[PDB]
Amino acid sequence: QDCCLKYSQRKIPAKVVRSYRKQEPSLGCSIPAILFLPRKRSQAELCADPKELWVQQLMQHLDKTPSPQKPA
Repeated sequence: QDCCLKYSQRKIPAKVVRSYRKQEPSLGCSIPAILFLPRKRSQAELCADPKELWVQQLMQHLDKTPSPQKPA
């Protein structure tokens, strides 16, 4: 249902993220995005640009201990 419309203007450190998911372009949602899921429930999911180097780097570190992803 919900989806990312904008991207983080701030880098986040891996210490606060538990996992990520991918958002592909769709009818409800027109941009691709990376969704970073927080360790603390006091925090929201964070939308981020897939092309940014820090985003790629974080995903790559998180992938050392991967979580399930959205089918497709």
